[PDB]
Amino acid sequence: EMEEQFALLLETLKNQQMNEFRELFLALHIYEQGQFYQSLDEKDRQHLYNYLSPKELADMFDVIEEDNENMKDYLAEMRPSYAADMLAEMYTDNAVDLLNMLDKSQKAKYLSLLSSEEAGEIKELLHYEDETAGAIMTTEFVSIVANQTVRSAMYVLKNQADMAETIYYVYVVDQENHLVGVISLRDLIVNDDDTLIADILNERVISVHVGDDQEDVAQTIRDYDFLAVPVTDYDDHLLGIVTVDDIIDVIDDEAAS
Amino acid sequence: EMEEQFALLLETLKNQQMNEFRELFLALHIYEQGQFYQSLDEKDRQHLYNYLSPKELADMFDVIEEDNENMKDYLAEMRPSYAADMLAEMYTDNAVDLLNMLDKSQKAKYLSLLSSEEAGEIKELLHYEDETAGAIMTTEFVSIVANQTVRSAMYVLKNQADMAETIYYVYVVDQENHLVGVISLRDLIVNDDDTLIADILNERVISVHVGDDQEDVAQTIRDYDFLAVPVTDYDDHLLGIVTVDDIIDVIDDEAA
Ligand SMILES: [Mg+2]
Ligand SMILES: [Mg+2]
Ligand SMILES: [Mg+2]
Ligand SMILES: [Mg+2]
Ligand SMILES: [Mg+2]
Ligand SMILES: [Mg+2]
Ligand SMILES: [Mg+2]
Ligand SMILES: [Mg+2]
Ligand SMILES: [Mg+2]
Ligand SMILES: [Mg+2]
Repeated sequence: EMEEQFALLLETLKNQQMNEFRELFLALHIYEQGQFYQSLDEKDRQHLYNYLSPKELADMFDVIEEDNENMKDYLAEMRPSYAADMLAEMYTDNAVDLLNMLDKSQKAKYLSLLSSEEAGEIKELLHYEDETAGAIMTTEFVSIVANQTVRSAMYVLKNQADMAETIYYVYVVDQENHLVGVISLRDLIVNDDDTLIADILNERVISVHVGDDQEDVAQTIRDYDFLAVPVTDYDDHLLGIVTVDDIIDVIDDEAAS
Repeated sequence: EMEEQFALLLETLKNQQMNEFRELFLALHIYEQGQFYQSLDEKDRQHLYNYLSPKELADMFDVIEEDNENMKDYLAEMRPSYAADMLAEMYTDNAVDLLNMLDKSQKAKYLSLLSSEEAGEIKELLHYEDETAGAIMTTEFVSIVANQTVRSAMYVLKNQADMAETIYYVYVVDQENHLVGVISLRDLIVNDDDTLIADILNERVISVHVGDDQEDVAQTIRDYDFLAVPVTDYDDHLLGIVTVDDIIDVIDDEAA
């Protein structure tokens, strides 16, 4: 089981077998990657930073509990530049959370190490009040325009949607980024290449307001059985999405409360 | 906003304009369909049974919360054959849940009114002890074999879209139906149509056992952030899937 695999992994790590390590580590689901990593002593963590790129390390951090508390120093032991690149690769919702956990000093220092484009989304979402949709949503969603074909929509997905949180829902917006429709991937794939998105999209797209209370958001997810839900401002501008995996954590919090 | 839509609907009922009703009703998400239905009296409800086919009504009952002390009455007030056909169209996990909320007699009643095939999976999952994986899983999952092209896989996916519980995780089983791997529709979409499933499938497949406690299943879905999780027996035979939307109800239950 888990034990066996981790043991082999620890050995490739010590013997500094970079490629063997990478193959094994990267074969693990990001949650298992997190457990393995959270078991390592400070020495082995360092080696690990040498065999994984900031993007790869970010995939794992996305799921490590930011309240862990051993944060601060996980990031501290990292070369500031490396940490910053890693924060810039995590999903925005997770990045914002990490930052709000570090001491007020670290937060600005790491944030300072990022370019304008790298910190852009992180800076917007930091503004949202804790426990509101804006505070638990993320920016990596897929949006397209109506007067496009499925062939065209499907091209974005295949060659231009690697950064997206999820592609299982495709949101349709107009030029001003107004949310005007939605189409699930499962409805999309069964349509002809030439069909126009505008002809098969759903006009009754359900969304929440960026200032709504997480509990209300959770209720929407609970009622509609959605794996994600779009977030907008009063003007209906698509700002982000809240995913079911995070809502579960929210639900866990409300209960324990 | 929602109160208005419902008004235009209730109106098509008092007017008995089947076509107009169906176009407005079927435009709603099944949850809103459920609320509309649940706010009707005996007679508009009856009208609804006339304007909706069993599988259409099933699409809605799938999300109607059993334990609602009305199922007994909802099913009772509708034509036996109609109600039976509606059970056969609901997703298996939900059909089993509804049946177990009905009087031992009624359960037998509708059960007997179903063909061997219509009731197959229903009767299989009916024997699973309450609160175990088997008791909260469903059978409408998509499985494929490792030695085929992505194109072949996609072909199967499109055909299952309409019936499967979900097509976002595709399970790979062997000739004997042993769970050997898994691949997400997302990975399929970004791979070349020529690529062989066996070359891109994930070997480390996470699963749970039919007898596992729902709480443990809930924990697994919580940690791995899964939309669904496969269920097997001790011999690794893929028996079904437990989806995230249902695990949330489990979690609500486990809480207070
Ligand atoms: Mg977190
Ligand atoms: Mg947050
Ligand atoms: Mg639900
Ligand atoms: Mg959505
Ligand atoms: Mg998230
Ligand atoms: Mg139910
Ligand atoms: Mg229990
Ligand atoms: Mg059940
Ligand atoms: Mg989780
Ligand atoms: Mg279900």
